[PDB]
Amino acid sequence: EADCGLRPLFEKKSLEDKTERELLESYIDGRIVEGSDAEIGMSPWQVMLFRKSPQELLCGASLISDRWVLTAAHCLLYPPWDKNFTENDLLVRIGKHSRTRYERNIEKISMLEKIYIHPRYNWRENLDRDIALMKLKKPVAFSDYIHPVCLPDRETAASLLQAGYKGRVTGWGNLKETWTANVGKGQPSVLQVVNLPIVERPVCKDSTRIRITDNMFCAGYKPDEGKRGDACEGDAGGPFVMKSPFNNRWYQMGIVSWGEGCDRDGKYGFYTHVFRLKKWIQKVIDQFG
Repeated sequence: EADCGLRPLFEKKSLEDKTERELLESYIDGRIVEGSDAEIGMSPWQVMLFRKSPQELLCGASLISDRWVLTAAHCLLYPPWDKNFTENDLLVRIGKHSRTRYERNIEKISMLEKIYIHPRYNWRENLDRDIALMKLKKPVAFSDYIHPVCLPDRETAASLLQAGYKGRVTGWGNLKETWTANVGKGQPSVLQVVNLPIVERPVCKDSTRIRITDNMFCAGYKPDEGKRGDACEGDAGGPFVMKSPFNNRWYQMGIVSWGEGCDRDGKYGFYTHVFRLKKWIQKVIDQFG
């Protein structure tokens, strides 16, 4: 993807968003509250996986080219919950900021041609290879609000995905909505952004009963600080992104995965490691586009 990861309303316009410098510096402020309303056009690869009937937000996703959308497999297929969505059940909504308003002349609604789930996706013993691709029926036109994210290459994967570096999750709080014990305050009105540090793998593992496979990584703050920046702000299947200081581009390093730990503890988010599964992603795009 030639133009990926450069945002029309930011990089292309010589503007920076309110916290990208903090990401690039790996800076963790002493402040408590990290989550906030996203700025317009800040995440133009953001996608809503929407149910046709009844009309509801199912999951998040990301735009990786004019015909391809990336998401988590469990958003589409989870047999223990009698979950199996077919192409005809779903729509994708691209270019959105408002959670609920139809954003006429800004958002685009696309139909699905075909769903592809990782052949080695596992839900039986534990969740693993939690990744899926969706091919759109028609190419989406890019705009100021609609633009694809980059996927990492080998060297970008190794240099960016390190403990203590900071990434970013954006979404409409679908993870919290799915997994919350109690609906306190509702879902957010507007796309949300939170920056989160990558966590050391042994620290992740000791925090949870859920198995952290090698195809997963984790991000978030130590329970110690009373921080109100939370992974739950993202949507299952949505993007975890990092900006490269090498080429100024945004790369999707992770996919928001299983959210069972979005009760209380201040707990780490789990993400599918995108580069580890890239051989499959690239094969599908290259062969079945």
